This record gives sequence, C-alpha cells and structure tokens, in this order.
Amino acid sequence: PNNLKEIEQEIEKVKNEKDAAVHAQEFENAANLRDKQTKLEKQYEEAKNEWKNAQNGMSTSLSEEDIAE
Amino acid sequence: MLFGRLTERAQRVLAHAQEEAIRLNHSNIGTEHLLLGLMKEPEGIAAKVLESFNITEDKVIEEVEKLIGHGQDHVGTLHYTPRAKKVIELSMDEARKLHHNFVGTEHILLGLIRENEGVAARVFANLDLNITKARAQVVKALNTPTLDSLARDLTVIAKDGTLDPVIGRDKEITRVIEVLSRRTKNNPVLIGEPGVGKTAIAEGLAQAIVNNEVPETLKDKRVMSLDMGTVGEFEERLKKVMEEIQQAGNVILFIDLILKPALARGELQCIGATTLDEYRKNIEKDAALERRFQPVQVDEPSVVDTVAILKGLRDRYEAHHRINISDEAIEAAVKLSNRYVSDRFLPDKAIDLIDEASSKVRLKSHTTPNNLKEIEQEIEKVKNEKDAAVHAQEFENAANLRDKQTKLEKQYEEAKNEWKNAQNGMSTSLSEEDIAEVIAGWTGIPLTKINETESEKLLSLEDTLHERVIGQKDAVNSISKAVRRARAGLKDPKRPIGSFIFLGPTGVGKTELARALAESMFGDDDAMIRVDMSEFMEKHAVSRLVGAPPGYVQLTEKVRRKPYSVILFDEIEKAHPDVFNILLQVLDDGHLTDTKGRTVDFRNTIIIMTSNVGAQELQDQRFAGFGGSSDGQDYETIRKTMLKELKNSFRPEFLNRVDDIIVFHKLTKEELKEIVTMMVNKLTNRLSEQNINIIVTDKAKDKIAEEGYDPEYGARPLIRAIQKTIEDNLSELILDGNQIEGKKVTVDHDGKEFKYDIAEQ
Amino acid sequence: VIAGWTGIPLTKINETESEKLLSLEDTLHERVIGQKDAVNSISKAVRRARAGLKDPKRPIGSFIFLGP
Amino acid sequence: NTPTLDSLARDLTVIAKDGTLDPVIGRDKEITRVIEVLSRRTKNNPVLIGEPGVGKTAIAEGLAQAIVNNEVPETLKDKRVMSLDMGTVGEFEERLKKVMEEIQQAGN
Ligand SMILES: Nc1ncnc2c1ncn2[C@@H]1O[C@H](COP(=O)(O)OP(=O)(O)O)[C@@H](O)[C@H]1O
Repeated sequence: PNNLKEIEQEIEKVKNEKDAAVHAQEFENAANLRDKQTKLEKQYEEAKNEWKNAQNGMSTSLSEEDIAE
Repeated sequence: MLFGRLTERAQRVLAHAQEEAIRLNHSNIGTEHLLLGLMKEPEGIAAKVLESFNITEDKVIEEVEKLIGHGQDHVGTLHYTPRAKKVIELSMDEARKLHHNFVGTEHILLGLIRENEGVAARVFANLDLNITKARAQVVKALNTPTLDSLARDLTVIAKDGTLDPVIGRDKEITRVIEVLSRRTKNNPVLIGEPGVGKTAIAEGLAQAIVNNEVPETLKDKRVMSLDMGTVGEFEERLKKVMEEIQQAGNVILFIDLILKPALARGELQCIGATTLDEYRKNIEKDAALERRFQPVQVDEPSVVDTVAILKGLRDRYEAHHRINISDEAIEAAVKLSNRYVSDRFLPDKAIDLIDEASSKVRLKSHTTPNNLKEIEQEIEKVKNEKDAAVHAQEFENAANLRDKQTKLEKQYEEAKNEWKNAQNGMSTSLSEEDIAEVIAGWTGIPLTKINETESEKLLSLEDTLHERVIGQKDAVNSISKAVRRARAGLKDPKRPIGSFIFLGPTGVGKTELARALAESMFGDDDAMIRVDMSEFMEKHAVSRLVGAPPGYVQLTEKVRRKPYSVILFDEIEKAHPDVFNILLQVLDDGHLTDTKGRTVDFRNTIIIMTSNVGAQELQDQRFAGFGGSSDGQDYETIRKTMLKELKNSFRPEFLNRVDDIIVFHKLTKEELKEIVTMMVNKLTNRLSEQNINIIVTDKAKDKIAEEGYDPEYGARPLIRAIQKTIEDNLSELILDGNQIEGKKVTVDHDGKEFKYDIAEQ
Repeated sequence: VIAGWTGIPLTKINETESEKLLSLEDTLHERVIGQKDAVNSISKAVRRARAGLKDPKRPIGSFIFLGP
Repeated sequence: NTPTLDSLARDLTVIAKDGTLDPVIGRDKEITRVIEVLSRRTKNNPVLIGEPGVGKTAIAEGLAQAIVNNEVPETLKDKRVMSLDMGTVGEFEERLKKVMEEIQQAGN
C-alpha cells in the first residue's frame, strides 16, 4: 500500500551510503548510518505487520463484476 | 540502478553543476560545469586524490576559463550535453570494475578524465594527469549444477544493471505472472512471429524480480533459460535436470520446441516461445498438453507506443555517439521506417535506423577539414629531409630544418585546439533529413519523393495523374475525390483505401492509369501486383492465391511483403464464383488470414478490378446512329445506365460494397496527337547522354497517328507504329559511327513518307 | 592471347561491333534462305535495343517463333 | 598486449603499418561502410559476404590501411587488426577459450 515501498527504498540507499563510508574509512559517519538503518528496519517490521494484520480483517471474495471484466 | 547508487556527495556535485551553468549563462550543462562543482566538495575520496597531486580549486578555475566560452542562454530545459551523459556512463561502468555497488565523487573524477573529448578532459591532460596515473592513486587511498550445465540464468544478469530497460511490455509482464498464479494452465506460451521480441519478455520479467515489483508469490525465483541448440544420451540429461528443479522449487524454465508427465504433475512452469504454426501442429492435437498451456499473444507495439520506447533509449544512445538527438527526429524516424521497411516490425527496426543515422553524421563531422592534414604533411617532409642531412653531415643545414620543423609543430597544436574549440561550440544535433537519406539508400526511392509531406501531394493528385495519363478527365476527378476522402478519415479505417471497377474499351489506358496512381501515391511505378483471372476459373483456383491448404504443397505472400501496393484484378467478369466470396470479405473486413494463421493487412492497398462487360454496351451507343454517339450525355447518367448491365452479371451485394464505378471513354484523333507527344518526351530523356532533341511536326504526328488508328484495339498499335518508323531510322544514325552527336533531328511528313531532316542542336 | 585461349577468330576480335549489325541481314540470309519478313523484323529490332532505346536491364532479345 | 592472440592468430595491422603490401584501391565504398558500422552501438559487428574469389581477404587490408593513414576517427583509434587462422584450429576448444580471455580484457 505505497508505504513499505518507499521505506524499503530508504533502507537500500542507506546501505549504499554506509558502504561508501566503509570504503572511505569515514567511520564517524558510518556509525551514525548503522544506527539509522536499525531505526528504519525497526519501523519497517511494525509497518509490515500491521498491514498484513489489517488484511485479515476483510475477506476478498469474487463477484459477477470481476468475471464480467 | 542510477538513483539508488549515487551517494549524497555525488548528488551535491550535480546540484553544484546546475548552478554553475546559471552563473556562466549556458542553456546546456557541459562537462566543464561538472569540474567546477567537483572542487566545491572537498570531503570525498576524489578530493584526497587531487590533494596528493597538489591540485587546488583556484588553479583549475583559471585553467578552464581559458577556453570556457560564453554566450546567450535560454532558461528552462537545462539538459546535459551529449558528451556529459557519456561521463556518467563511464563513471558508473568504472564502479563495477572495482566491484562497487555505489557511485561517489571518487568515480565522477575517474570518469571525467576518460571522456578524452570534453573540456574537463583537456584540463587534466594539461596537468600531466592521465587515466593510469589516477587509477592506481585512488586504489591505495581506498544449486542444481546439472541444470546450470546446459542453461543460462537471466535475473543474475539483470541484477548487474547492464541490461537496457525494457519498456512497453508492462501489459505483458503482468499478464505472464497472472497465468502463473493459477492451478490449471499455469504454463503460459508466448505466440507470435519470430523476431518481434519474444525473448525480450523474459528480460522484462527478470528486471521486475530484481526491482521487487512481483508479489510475494513470485518473489526470489531463479529465472532460467535453456537453449534449443544444447541438445539415449540426450534423454539421460533431462531426467537429472528435472529432479534438481523439483528440489529447488523456484526455478522458472524458458524454452523455445519425456517431459509430458512432468507438466501433467505440475513439476515445471516452462514458458515456451514457439511459433503459431508449430503450436497448432505439435501441441493443439495433444489434449493433455492443451489443458496445461495458456497461449499469450505477443504483438508489435503501436506507432505511438514506439515513440515512448525510443525516448527511453534516447539518453543511452546520446552517450555512445555523443550526438544530440531531437524529439522531432525520433518521431520521423519511426514513422518512415514503418512506412517503407516491412520486414522486421517495431521497435527492433527503428532502433537501428537511428543508430546508423547518428553514426553517419558522427563520421562526417569528426574527420579533419583539411586543416591539420596540410600541416601534418609539412611536418613530415621536413623530418625526412633533416634525417638525410644528418647522413650528409650537414649540421648547419639541419639547424635551419630544426627551427622550421619546431615552428610547424608549434602551429599544429594551435590549429588543433581552435578546431576542436569550434566543434564544442555548436551542437551536433540530428535532423530528420539525415534519417531520410539513410532510408532512401535502402530502397532507391528519390530523396525528393520521401521528403514529400503527403499533404499537398493528395491535393495535387489530379494534376500528377494527368502527367502520365491523357484524356478521360472524368475518371481522374472521381478517383481523386474518392482517395482523398478515405485518407481524410471519412471512411472506416479497417476498410481498404479504395475499391473501383474499370470499364470501357480495352487497351485505352486502363493499365496505364493504375501505374500512374501507384507511382504518385506510393512513390514507385512498379509497386503493383497484377493478378489476372485467366488461371482462376475452377473451384480449386481459390486454394492458390490464399496458399496451399494443409496436406498439400500466392497472393497473400505478395501483399504481405509489400503492404503499400495497388492490386489489379483483370478479367474479373470471368472468374470462379468462390473467388468473389473472398473479394467481398476483403472489402468489408479489410484483412485476411492464410492457412498458416498469419493475418495480412489491406488498410494500405487500393483494389482495382477490370471487367470487359459494359464495353459492348458503350460501343452500341456509339453505333446507335450513323455519325452520332452519346458522349454529350451527363457522366452520372452514363454511370447509371452501365450500372444496370453491371448488376445483371454480378451480385448487387458485391456492387454496394464497391466505393465507385469508373467507365472509360473512347479516343479521338485530336487526343491521339497528344499521346505521341508524351512518348516523344519519354524517348528524348531515354538517350539523355547524347543530348539530342527531336521535334516532330503536326502533319507528321497526324500521319503516324492514323497509321495505328484502330478503335477496336484502342491506342495499342500507336506505340508499335513509332517503334517501326522513328526508332528504326534513329538507331541506324547512331550505328553509323555516331552520325549525330548532340544534334537536333526534325521529322516532317513531306506527303510521301517522314522526311528525316538532319541538323544540329 | 585471347584468340589462343578459347579459339576466337582474330577477325572477330578486330571487329568494332559497329558494322556487324549492318551486315546482319546478309549473314542471316546466308544460312536462312527466304522468309525475308522474319529476317528484316529482327534485324531492325536489335539495333534499337543496342542503341539504348530499350531499357538496359531488360534483355536485348525476346521473341517467340511460330511455324513447323 | 594479448601475447597468446599474437601466436595463435596472424596480425595484419603490423604489415599495414610497414606498408609492404600493395594498397587496396577501388574498394572505397566497402571501407567507408565498415567503419560506419563499427561506430554504431547495436549490431556493430559487420560480416563480409561475397562470392569466394572476389578477394574478400584483401578487403580487410584496406581497413587497416586507414588506421595507418590515421583517417579513421578517434573511436577506431588503437585497434589491432587480428585475423584468426583455421590451421591452428575438447582440445580444439582449449585454444579459443584461452585467447578470448586476453581479448576481452584488452578491449582494443
Ligand atoms: N497517356 C495516355 N492516355 C491514354 N492512353 C494511354 C496513355 N498511355 C498509354 N495509353 C494506352 O493504354 C494502353 C494500355 O493497354 P492495356 O490496358 O494493358 O490493354 P489490356 O486492357 O488489353 O490489357 C496502351 O496500349 C496505351 O496505348
């Protein structure tokens, strides 16, 4: 639902940014990025779990409209 | 994988370069703008590399300001120069060389020096810095094996990002995964003609897997393809492979003709790509296989769709050739390639057309314009002379030669620098005219014919037809109005361009008019497929034009290869009735399907049928009275009367589907005079090398016109009369050791025969 | 050299191919006595094609003969 | 410098550099077409097609001639003209696999 998409993208760019710091020996910034990534993943798990939890709230059923299409 | 790899420092470099162009008043961001913004971020690895080289920000500011160049600019559409985009491709490529998944400022400087043509490239060269010196400087500062034996993974390659972004297949990528998520018939088979890009579908799906767009049900699956050429011994290999795939559980097979039980048990999810003809012959007959495959049709993208596809790849080609490509150039390229080339479909044929167009203009504007070649010869000749002087112990003479040669080399660099500075001043954009040149060579069509805008050509069709056809203006007006209505859009697009019936005396211009129409519309005289009903009289004749029926060993093949042509059906009044049934289908449906299932098109064709009926009715009007005729009646009145005879022999249902009916008149003495006039002009241009002008008097023209005068045979004998009279005498003059050379020959009938007055031009 | 390669007569080589056509009528009647109409018709046709009146791509000679 | 390619294949750009053989004259369109194809991005690998006996091998000499003349653009600069010999070619495929490693790395 257009939420875990962008959140996952931020995790990707953060990981690349940390890799650049590691190869450049900029460990001062790398330490901050490591904690930031953990923050992103922590909220990522909660956001995904609540989404699938709400998915079970409603049941997807077919209808003659779908077959008509 | 561009935005996802550029680090924050690299992103700030692009932002700095954008405002550098604003300060310098440039409407396009050049390579030199990247260098200016690069020095404003002294934190990256590249900053350390230049630091060890004692290269400061201000030193390169004045270095680039020597040949910066200044001019006017337009706010908006501040794109990158064709060379600038090549730098980004180079820097990203160098990242994979070092096995880096990120692109930073350390790679921006690495790629800048590899351009070798840009402004920034020369700045580094002037500081005795090359690619090799900076290369090592930054280095120190920094499973189903049997299945894999005869196959190739695809999503692994797509992970690298080297694959071009497949566009326009989104409706089919979703379609394929839709078929997969089914309990039955979960094995889609792509059906289409070869070369339309069926293999490109697999790459698009694998790209979505890497990009994380497929749902969880289609997440983390190894895309695998098996080549048909990899094949007792053959049977042993496949048995081992299928067992391994069953263990993995996420291997998607890709094939292109034992294994039937494997698919019946739901063990494999192969995606075939065989042709329609083979599918109906080897798969359709098998009921078990039929219940396990869902064919998916693969079609050529539309013209408007191809525009978007080419725009996506436009940036990629702008880097390789360093050639600016305009938007209007792309739309012209695809439309013209589809219009004339009809052998490879879109977009695989439009991509190469713009590829050769960019390369062609690249070579012409790259070679030295005879400014450094002359100087190079001067340097070379002095060197050889000086070497010979050394062997002669001419030390004093060699001293003068040394000074001269040094001066020549001094001017050589100056001329090269100013020549390339001027080259960088302008943009080597691509024009649609250049594209028209390449396609013109591919077909031999004159560039003027291709350059026609198709708008005024339709308006002036009446005049153009009169050039090659003389007389019967009523026929010309009716057909010209008919075709311009269909092209204007007033007719159903699926219906053919036009359908007509030609009547009147035989050999009066019926064939010539069709040739003239084909030349004027389609730009070629021989763009006609003449078909005569002489061979089509029996019922079995229908199995000839449509192709051989199954179990056995024409027209559909010809029209498919030339979608833009004029089809002529002579002797339509004498044909098998079953052939008429096919004709009615073509007029309304607008397309046909052969025995092989391939569908031909008729929306770019004009159908003309020649019938011998009604001609005897017309001559009955000519012989109704002794010395009179019915030419003074209204043209529509004659059309109504002839329609009665036309419906007498044919079916009224067929006639109602015909756009218009054309009836040709007779020929008179005055008309025949102008007929020979055209042929004289044609023959004059025939021997254009000799440059000989022939003028025939009116009396001589009338003398030969009546010689071939035969209303029964029309104007057919007229051509033969000229061949036996003027050609025979003229040829003998040339055979006599070129008797006439650039002279003028006048033919005047003196009362007995044609007096061949021999004179000069 | 060419005469000794394929046995071509030297006189034929010396011909300029400009008067052979002029004497075609005499040569044809040497082996085909009579039927003058069949000889003059084809003799006056080859000159037109060789002069360049006909299309160069199309073959010079194209005829169908009738009779026993 | 692809040492294995030099041994298992014949090098022609060196011969063209010395100019010992007669220059190719008359094949102006063929040479200009090949360089045009090599400057393309897609399908930029031309293949010479002709009847056996029109000296297609001699045509390849003209391409190397332009390099020595320094007439080809910067894109074609520094490209050794190497021709494989069928005399040298399991064990058959060992040689081709060994040579292709150096060719890809060199890139010129
Ligand atoms: N400009 C012209 N105007 C009128 N008639 C022409 C013109 N040019 C050629 N023709 C005539 O058109 C005729 C075409 O004959 P054609 O229709 O093929 O005969 P058939 O109908 O028996 O096949 C030629 O014999 C020629 O004399």
